[PDB]
Amino acid sequence: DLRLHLLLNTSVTCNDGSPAGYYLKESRGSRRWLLFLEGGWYCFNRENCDSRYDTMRRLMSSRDWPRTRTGTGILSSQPEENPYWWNANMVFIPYCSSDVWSGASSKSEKNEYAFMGALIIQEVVRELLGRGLSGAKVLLLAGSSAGGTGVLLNVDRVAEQLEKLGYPAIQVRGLADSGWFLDNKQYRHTDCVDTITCAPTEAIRRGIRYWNGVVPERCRRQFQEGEEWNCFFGYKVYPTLRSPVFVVQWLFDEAQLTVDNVHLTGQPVQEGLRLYIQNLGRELRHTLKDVPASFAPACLSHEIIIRSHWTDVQVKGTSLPRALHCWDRSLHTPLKGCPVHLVDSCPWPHCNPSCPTG
Ligand SMILES: *[C@@H]1O[C@H](CO)[C@@H](O)[C@H](O)[C@H]1NC(C)=O
Ligand SMILES: O=C(O)[C@@H]1CCN(c2ccccc2)C1
Repeated sequence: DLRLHLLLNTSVTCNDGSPAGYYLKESRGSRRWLLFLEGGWYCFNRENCDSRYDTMRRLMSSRDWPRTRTGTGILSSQPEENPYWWNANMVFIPYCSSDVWSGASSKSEKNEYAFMGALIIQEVVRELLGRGLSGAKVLLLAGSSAGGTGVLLNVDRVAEQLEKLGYPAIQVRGLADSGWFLDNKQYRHTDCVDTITCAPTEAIRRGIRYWNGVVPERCRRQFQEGEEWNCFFGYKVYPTLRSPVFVVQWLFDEAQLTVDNVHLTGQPVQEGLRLYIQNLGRELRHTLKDVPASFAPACLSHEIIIRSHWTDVQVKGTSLPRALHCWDRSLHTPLKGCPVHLVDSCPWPHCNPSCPTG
């Protein structure tokens, strides 16, 4: 249902220099726009992006992008699959910058790759205005995993872009899915080699210099020069944002456990690992105590909002599509039977019976 449009500005490129783009399915009756940021980890050094270019080149190049994409989950136009925003204008921005959407550089005779993730977002927004976005009432910038962190990094930058362009009426909002990470200690130590096993703290420290990534303004002014890597972590950057942001985060995100060098696959879970996993879930719940619009089930899973069965998980008897709807009403204090702060308290993966089974 979603049609590919490569960016008309040819200089806003993927990692290999091929043009970036976006998939679009218009809904001319609706004033609502969903711009989804794809995820897909990252690469924080040259001789490791090359490995990514060999087996994950679709995340670094638009050469072989399909002309058409199917909208799933919150990007679906069917009420059965998306009871929340099925009538909205759908935009899927493919992740081809490998920079957690923070780059604003350009490939040259001194850089192998281009990291323009932040420039991709603003250019898509720029080119969407002439295709109906100028009439929008709500622009919800959503994303999963790396895209979810990209939302936190870019939602204020999009709001200010629409304001400088002369669109004060467009309410820019954020939906950050599975991009709320902790810079915690690993369960077992590894050296930072390879993307999936490197500790979260050291991954971003290496990455942000390598991509020359940018961070939201007020967050940069708190941590200042050399410490902007702090702003890639939700519990640090979220208090500095001005746009309304809904946070969706599994309490036991598989990617968070991966960068922590945790592998729940074999029966014996010793008391040391049990303590680590329980403390991890406790710490994540604590970072969300002051996030008024949040959805955090106690599940071991990865991503939600573009999975076809995202309507099934419940926290305290409320599904995410309903929680997202109550969030809409809050922005039209607590509502009558329409909760927006939904954080599980039980301390072990799958203690919520509605957790995804597979
Ligand atoms: C295209 O995007 C690049 C990257 O930011 C920018 O420098 C350039 O001014 C843009 N060109 C046009 C015509 O918008
Ligand atoms: O699943 C993914 O896309 C990646 C897993 C680790 N990520 C991350 C870590 C720390 C800060 C921000 C992002 C994003």
